[PDB]
Formats: sequence, C-alpha cells, structure tokens
Amino acid sequence: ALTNAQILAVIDSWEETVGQFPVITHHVPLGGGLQGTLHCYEIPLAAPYGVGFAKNGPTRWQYKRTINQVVHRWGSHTVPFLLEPDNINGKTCTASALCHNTRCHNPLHLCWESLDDNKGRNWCPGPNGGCVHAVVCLRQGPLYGPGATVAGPQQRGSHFVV
Amino acid sequence: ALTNAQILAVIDSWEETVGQFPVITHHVPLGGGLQGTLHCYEIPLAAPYGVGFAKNGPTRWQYKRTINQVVHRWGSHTVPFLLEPDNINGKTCTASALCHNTRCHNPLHLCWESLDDNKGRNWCPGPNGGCVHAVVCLRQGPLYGPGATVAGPQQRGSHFVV
DNA sequence: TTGACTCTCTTAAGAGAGTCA
DNA sequence: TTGACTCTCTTAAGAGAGTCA
Ligand code: NA
Ligand code: NA
Ligand SMILES: [Zn+2]
Ligand SMILES: [Zn+2]
Ligand SMILES: [Zn+2]
Ligand SMILES: [Zn+2]
Repeated sequence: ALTNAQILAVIDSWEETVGQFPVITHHVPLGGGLQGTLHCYEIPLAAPYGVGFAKNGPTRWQYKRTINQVVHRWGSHTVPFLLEPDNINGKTCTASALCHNTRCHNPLHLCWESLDDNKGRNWCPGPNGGCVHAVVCLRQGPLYGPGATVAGPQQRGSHFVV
Repeated sequence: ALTNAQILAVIDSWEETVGQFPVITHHVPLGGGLQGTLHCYEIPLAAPYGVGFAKNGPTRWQYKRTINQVVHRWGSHTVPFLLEPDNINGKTCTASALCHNTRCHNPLHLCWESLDDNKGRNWCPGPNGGCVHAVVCLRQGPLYGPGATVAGPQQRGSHFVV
C-alpha cells in the first residue's frame, strides 16, 4: 500500500509464505563446461498455493493483501521490488527469473529489469561461459547454443552483396 | 499447386524488384571491438513500395503474384525460402533478419529458423565476439551488453538460500 | 492482375482486473 | 477477509487474409 511501513509488511509477509514453499534442488549448466546448484522455492502445482496467492494463468500467479479495508494485488514475482522504480529508460520493469523456473519464487533468483533484458537472459552463455550482465546470470540460458537454422542467407542471381 | 519452376520464377521476380530498392551502407559492431559494413536493400517508407509489394502493418509487408488466375501471397521476407522446409523440431520457420533492419529485404541478410533462434540473435556477441550460431551472425546483436538492471536478487529476512 | 489500404493472429518472456463462495 | 477460479492485455521478434477499384 502507500506507506513504506505497509510495503515492508507486504514484502516480509510474502517472504514468510514463500519461505515455506517446497525447496527443490536443480543442477544447472553454468557455461564453460561447469555445473552448479540452485535451490528454488516452488509454488504448488494446484490449490491451495499459500496464504495470499492465487493462480490467474497456467504459470501466472498473484499475491493479494487487504490494507485499509482495500484489496491490493500484485504479480506474484514482483513483490520483492515494491520499493523500486517501476520503469527504466521509459520501459516497464519486470520480474526476471534468473533460474528460468517460473514456479520458483525465491527472491535470490529474481531481478528487476526491462522485458528486453529479461528475455535476453534465455540466450546468455552463463556466469562461467562469458556472461556480461551487470547483474550476473545464475546459469547458462536454456536456449544458448548453435541453433537449428534450416537455411542460411542465399540468392539465386547476382543483384546483392553483403 | 505452384510447380518448382513457378516457385523459382516467383523468387527471381522478388530478387529483381528488391535489387532495385535503395542500397544503404551501415557501419555495425561485429563484436570484439571491431567494426564492419553491411549493405541493406531497404523497402520505401510509404507507397509505392515496388512491383508486388504492399504494407500490411507498420513494419510488415507482403509479396503478391497472380498465377493462372490465382492470387498467391507471402510474407515479404519469406520469399527466398520458398523451396525450404517450413518447420523444424516441431517449430515454424521464420525469416530472421541478420542485419536487425526490418525494412531491409537483402536475401544475403536473412536466414530461416525458429522464432526462438531468430529472437536470440538480438543478444549475440557477434561474429568477432564469440558467436556460436551454426549459421553465423553478421553483426553483434543490438541488445548485447551489460543490460540496465534496476535491482538484483535480495531478501529482507533469512528465509532463503541461493 | 495489381496497388493500397483494412483487420486479426503467433510466441514466450511478462502483466491487470472481475466473479463467485 | 481469504480462497479459487474466470477473462483479457503488453512487447517485439514474427505471420494470414479481406475489400475495392
Ligand atoms: Na525471464
Ligand atoms: Na530477428
Ligand atoms: Zn529458482
Ligand atoms: Zn548473463
Ligand atoms: Zn540488411
Ligand atoms: Zn550469433
């Protein structure tokens, strides 16, 4: 809600509930042929999910609290960042899952950045493979690699140059 | 159904028309602090665009040919790949602009790959900065870099471990 | 046969808000 | 107040199809 005290209360309440979510260990590529371990705090697959949480889509949830008899609701991954600017360079700030695990709500696996930065982490080589993100990646992106291109650049005639 | 000859004729007509688009020289980052040159053949900003071309959206165009009284239409960037498979690994193949210049229709600047591979090139370090794309990038992606993250992973209490 | 417009849809990273009990 | 559902929207890389003359 409006007051700093109320916001801190929201963050602390959210952390307590998510702190009780099942902790699941995931072993992950770091880049450079190295492997690491992440501990994700995963929201349940079906109701009940936890105090204040409800599912609004297959892998979308919201956190709800009643303050001053008014209902305040936020995207379930956004709560750690309620005290942060909600935009940057004219772009909306988004909750960005460093572990690439949508059910995870571990705030140590989340950052707050533009949707472009967020998406781009899917192709990052990872913290031991050359990641240059200022807020460093926790793992190599799931989509990093040579790709599966069907056809490359080509022309039939002689009208074009690179 | 259009024959291979008819399809080849469509590709030849497209190349002949696009080859007359204005050719614009762009200096671009290659990665590794190096600079290169790309020559883009750019569709005009407003009508007329060229024989067979029409704008269906702000930066979307289609190419149309009528053959034996039947109207055929294709996405304007897809024509170089009409003789290629149209899906791979169960994913639709898409025209992927290696020059990251949407108005460009230079077929030497296009490849044919899944939408995920396509998008991921936005963050590639480039052909001289460590690109691992099997069909190599022509330049460093416009979104490669440290990013502009507003807040990193953090907790208020002690409920979480990484 | 052709040009110049119109509209809506896909994907996978993200969101807001309403209806009931 | 709290829980468990419903619906649609945003972005930036990509698409298909209709109307009229
Ligand atoms: Na993400
Ligand atoms: Na692209
Ligand atoms: Zn996680
Ligand atoms: Zn990274
Ligand atoms: Zn180009
Ligand atoms: Zn590349």
